[PDB]
Amino acid sequence: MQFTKCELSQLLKDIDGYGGIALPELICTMFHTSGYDTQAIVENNESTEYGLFQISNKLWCKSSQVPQSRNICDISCDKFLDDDITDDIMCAKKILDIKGIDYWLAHKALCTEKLEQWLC
Ligand SMILES: [Ca+2]
Repeated sequence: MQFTKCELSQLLKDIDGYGGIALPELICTMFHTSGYDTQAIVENNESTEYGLFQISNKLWCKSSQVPQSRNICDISCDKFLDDDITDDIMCAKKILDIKGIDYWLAHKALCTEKLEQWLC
């Protein structure tokens, strides 16, 4: 599923403030990693990040690439490529509670200040 920035801002209204993340920070990361496409994948040599929230199989979900993964979200990574971002949000909240905003922002400085362009 492909979303617009406004569609997605409405679906994610609830996660705003969760664990200290701001919705526009999220939308910034999403624009750059998926173009708001729930089927996006970003590959690294060892691991892969899936879907809108770019959730890694290194730790967070089960995938044949990384059979040793801790699978902290107790879910197949395939669920992060479907059209239902509900499970993705569940796992992103776990990420926020365990790792925090750094998961998305530590290496995406542009999405940590001057964020007016991400408002609907
Ligand atoms: Ca999903």
